[PDB]
Amino acid sequence: GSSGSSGIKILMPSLSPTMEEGNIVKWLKKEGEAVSAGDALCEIETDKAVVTLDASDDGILAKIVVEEGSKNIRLGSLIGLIVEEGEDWKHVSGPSSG
Repeated sequence: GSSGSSGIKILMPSLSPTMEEGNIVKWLKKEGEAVSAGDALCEIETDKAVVTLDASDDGILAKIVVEEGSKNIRLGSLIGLIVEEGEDWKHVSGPSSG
């Protein structure tokens, strides 16, 4: 089949200076909601302390790969994708765009 897309994959940031993994306590955003750089997305758990995952870019919470409650979230792990505000996060389709 065929299905191309271009979104923003969210990978576990190196919140800590020497962190091997994290733990999403609770998502501060929901799927379909907008996102703004700086704003808190979710709470990342770390040995150091309780840190929060801030948005690096502004977009719509396409989906959430890793939901809250997960523990031991190594780095470079997709926890959710973002979609340019407007884009049919749910599912795009029609004459234009796909």
